Amino acid sequence: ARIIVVTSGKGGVGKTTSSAAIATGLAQKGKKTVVIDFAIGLRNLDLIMGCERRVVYDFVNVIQGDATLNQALIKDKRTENLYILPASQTRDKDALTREGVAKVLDDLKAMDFEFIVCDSPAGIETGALMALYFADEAIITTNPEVSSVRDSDRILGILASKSRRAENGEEPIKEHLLLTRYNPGRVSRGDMLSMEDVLEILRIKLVGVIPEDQSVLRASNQGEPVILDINADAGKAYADTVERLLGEERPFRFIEE
Amino acid sequence: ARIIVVTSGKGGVGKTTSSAAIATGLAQKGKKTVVIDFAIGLRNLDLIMGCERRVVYDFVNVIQGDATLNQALIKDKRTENLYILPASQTRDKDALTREGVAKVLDDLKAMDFEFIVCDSPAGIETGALMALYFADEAIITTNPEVSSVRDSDRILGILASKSRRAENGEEPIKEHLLLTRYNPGRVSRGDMLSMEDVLEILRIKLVGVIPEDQSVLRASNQGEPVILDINADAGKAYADTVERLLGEERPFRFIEE
Ligand SMILES: Nc1ncnc2c1ncn2[C@@H]1O[C@H](COP(=O)(O)OP(=O)(O)OP(=O)(O)O)[C@@H](O)[C@H]1O
Ligand SMILES: Nc1ncnc2c1ncn2[C@@H]1O[C@H](COP(=O)(O)OP(=O)(O)OP(=O)(O)O)[C@@H](O)[C@H]1O
Ligand SMILES: [Mg+2]
Ligand SMILES: [Mg+2]
Repeated sequence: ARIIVVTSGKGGVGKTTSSAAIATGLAQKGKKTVVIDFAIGLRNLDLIMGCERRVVYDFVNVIQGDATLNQALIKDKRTENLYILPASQTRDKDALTREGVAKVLDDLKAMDFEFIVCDSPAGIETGALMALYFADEAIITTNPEVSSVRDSDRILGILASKSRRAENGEEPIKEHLLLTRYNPGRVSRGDMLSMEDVLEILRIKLVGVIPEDQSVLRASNQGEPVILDINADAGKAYADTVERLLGEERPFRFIEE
Repeated sequence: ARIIVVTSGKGGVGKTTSSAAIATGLAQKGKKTVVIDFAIGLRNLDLIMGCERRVVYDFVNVIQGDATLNQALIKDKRTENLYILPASQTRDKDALTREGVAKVLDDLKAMDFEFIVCDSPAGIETGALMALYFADEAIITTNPEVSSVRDSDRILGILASKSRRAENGEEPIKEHLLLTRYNPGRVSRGDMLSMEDVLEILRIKLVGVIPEDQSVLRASNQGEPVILDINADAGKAYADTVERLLGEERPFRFIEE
């Protein structure tokens, strides 16, 4: 029911990190969840969730009738009710079609997935447009830096004009701001925008703030989404985010020096 | 004569940082240089070079006959023989055409530019393909992490199959590896791939290693390409890179802790 795109425009801000962590948190809360790699050509989700060697069929194979969801969905290694739909290594802009994508989303809804997390590619070309097109909600992943922040602002424009909902005048895509790689030291020395600074500029509700954290690269190398590291500030920050996404309120930690 | 694309596939590895720095180093060595923003419509090069307020016309305006190069080219603020061709804020995948782009490149060659540095968008969709299509050389911008490194490998495949040169069997695009955000501490603790590790995997000649450096965000905020900061390891690393690009050999510093 809740299709959430993880987007940014700006490259390398942490979309996939966030997609893996958030999808895992949701599933840990009992919500049946699939996280989908929309980053066709340059797949990465399966590496981050550490299910690489179980990749048999992909998003494109399914669209193209070469495999069913049942064949393509990978059951997560660590967390119940979590599934992964990996991206094709093929490059082919049209490979993902609106019609195909739409059908996949209908089919997953039909498997009673509560949450469908869509890991977007960078940019605002067709790759990222596809990823957000059918979104109900959007997580704008933003580093507290001018460029990330500008690109995020632009992404908002696109959310409000080139999504299905914005083209058919339905309720607009719900917008969540997720600040990532927040370095409070750097912020007090005036090189990064404060949480507040960014909020003034973007003007959407903050869903999370993920501290800059050495545990994230470690999580990646292990193929273990950081949230599974219970001692990691970044992990806790993601658990908090998942709480906010589910209606609970939580104070924002790891934002002070 | 030397058209060099700065590419990566992987988002946020530092293509624009590198483009600005390298383009500036070349011009500083007396080589007439233009650096072009291919990242339409998430433009960023003009921010990094700090010429934002002088943006009048862009890459698309020129293609579309709405302006000439002379009207669109921005003369750099600090460095002689350096010019900037900013990207359009418009979003339109076709906005840049092969025919248009090709013509622009011919015209710049005609203004006797020795170096044409092309700042690529992330990904391997049409944005990045356009950026590398007419390349003579390619700077593969890579963070010493598994994903960056994988995507860089993939970029190489694309360089050797979907560039003009690879489609007409001309001399292949010359491949330069540029390791960025190299954190020697992290590397010795086994979280980042050593310079050597990456070299085994990518297998192209190293042109530079840019240390992780707080000066880079400072450079960006200032709009002063980091190479102009003479006290910055990152800047020195870029000056070294420019030396290597021009045939000189230099040992790789800031790689040890
Ligand atoms: N909280 C954090 N602390 C430290 N490093 C982080 C954090 N979040 C992300 N990173 C780093 O940022 C880089 C990009 O992460 P990730 O691949 O998730 O970003 P992305 O936006 O999905 O990238 P792309 O644009 O290629 O899709 C990685 O090097 C990751 O380690
Ligand atoms: N040597 C470095 N030290 C510290 N930070 C760096 C370094 N190089 C790049 N960065 C940081 O990495 C992030 C991305 O930089 P940049 O925008 O130049 O990369 P990019 O590949 O052009 O991104 P995109 O994929 O959006 O085009 C920025 O936060 C920048 O400050
Ligand atoms: Mg990603
Ligand atoms: Mg860039």
